[PDB]
Amino acid sequence: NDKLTLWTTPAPSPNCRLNAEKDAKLTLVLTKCGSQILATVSVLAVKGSLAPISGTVQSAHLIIRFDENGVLLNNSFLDPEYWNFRNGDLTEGTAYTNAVGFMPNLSAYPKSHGKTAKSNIVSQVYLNGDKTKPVTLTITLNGTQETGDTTPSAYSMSFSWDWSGHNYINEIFATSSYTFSYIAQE
Amino acid sequence: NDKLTLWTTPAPSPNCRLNAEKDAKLTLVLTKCGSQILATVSVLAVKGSLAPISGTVQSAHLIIRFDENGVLLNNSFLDPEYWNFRNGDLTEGTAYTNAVGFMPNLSAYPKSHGKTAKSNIVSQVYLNGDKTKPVTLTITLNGTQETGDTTPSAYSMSFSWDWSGHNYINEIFATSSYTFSYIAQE
Amino acid sequence: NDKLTLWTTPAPSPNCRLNAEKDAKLTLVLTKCGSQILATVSVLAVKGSLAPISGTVQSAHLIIRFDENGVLLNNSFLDPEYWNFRNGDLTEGTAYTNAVGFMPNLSAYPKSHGKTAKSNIVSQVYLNGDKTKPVTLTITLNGTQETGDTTPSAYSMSFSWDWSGHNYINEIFATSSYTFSYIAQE
Repeated sequence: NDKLTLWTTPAPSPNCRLNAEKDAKLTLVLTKCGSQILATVSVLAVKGSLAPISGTVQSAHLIIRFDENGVLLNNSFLDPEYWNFRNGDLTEGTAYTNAVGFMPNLSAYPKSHGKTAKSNIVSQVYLNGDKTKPVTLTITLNGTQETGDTTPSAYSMSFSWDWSGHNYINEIFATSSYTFSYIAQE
Repeated sequence: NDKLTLWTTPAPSPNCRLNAEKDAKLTLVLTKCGSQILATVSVLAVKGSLAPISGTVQSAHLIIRFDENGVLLNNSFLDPEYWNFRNGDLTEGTAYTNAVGFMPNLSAYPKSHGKTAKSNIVSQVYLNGDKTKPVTLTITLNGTQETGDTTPSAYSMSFSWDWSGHNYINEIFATSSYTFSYIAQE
Repeated sequence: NDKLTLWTTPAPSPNCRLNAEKDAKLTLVLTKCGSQILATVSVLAVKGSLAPISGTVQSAHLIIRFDENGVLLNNSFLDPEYWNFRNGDLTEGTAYTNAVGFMPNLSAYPKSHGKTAKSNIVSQVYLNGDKTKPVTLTITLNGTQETGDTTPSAYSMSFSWDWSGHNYINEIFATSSYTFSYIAQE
């Protein structure tokens, strides 16, 4: 919907940093179905060590941090330009000021409790949609674990892709789409 | 819902062609949750080479094609009789004329881009719901790839089940239920 | 939502019996999206043979039974105290009398047909959210299979976790969160 969908738009421009600024295209759509958020995620590297995959990396990580109002923190690895409520296949003209209804519930997934089993959704996605090339995806809710002397978030969602033990050298890091849901804050 | 649910009904009669006309029962329910469609799919072969599985087949495929209005194309492998909006545990008496809101988004999954990682959802389902008998399911959105000199679709959803490397000879091809979501066209 | 969400609350107290009374915390949220119910489930053992896992058990099972009105049967392995419609991060003050809209559809998943492939959703969850410790989860809808001379249910949902072949002795039985959907009765 419009106010019920917070997304990166369906076909985003490079909008996130896996290793270098805007080195990847993250497609993330959060659809509010009341108490739970229905999400679909996919990622594609466009430059750097993941395009194509080199021998120095066997995982990629992205941490999205939000303030108490569900707004992206200033030093976000996800570019804020096209992260907004939906309007057709694009986004609202003006930046949202509140998206708490899309945030991961703090009672279900307490802050810093990323080690807690429940705060993690773990599954396999596939490189280039190829069934013979599995990649483990671990989604952690409100795990954050602030990077020492930095600015703390109220909420966070982290994506961790791991292909340890596989030789995908020279393949472009691109994953199949994956669906998951989580309990909303309100 | 009624207009928010497009389905095969919950307990369909043979309604699709995996190899021969009406040789399988496809249960597919598309529930519209605004920007995303929540879906559940299951299939069961009722006759032919998949009931029971013989030695000449190690995969099964079904391609559903729709026109610009989200209506099934005339030569559909899915029988149109019970493919309609919901009414209780059955379908509306009259054939729908528009279901674009249930179609896979053309910006997220551009036509012919079935090779694109993002247009694919890949996971494992289980034969007869048995954890020891995995079957890989690859769902491709708007991949279509028109069969040469034929009639082109505006949208498509294809299901590909593969059990290469497994000996399921003499087992009936029937899968466990699987949930997935995708970005809607509107 | 409120009346569209039937849950255990997001951070429940010990509320279910895997082996002994209240030996586990089951977090189960059922969100109604019309024709389908979107669900997220997670479990954590707090005492007994699963906290930590001993050598006499390689699986855990929980069967939730409901009457014709979608109300928990009296001898429920799930404690009824905090199983109700949502109100913030808690539950309605008074016990619900009808939740048929959250029950698994009897046409899609006929009673006693738990052996039927379609009535089963099978996937892998991970112990302590650790990708190296898979646990198979089999969810069976309306399988029930009444325990001989007892009281029969109109609907049921059973969860079966199995780690046969793995040595998780001394690990606490706690799983990552998992999302699934099923066709609602109405």
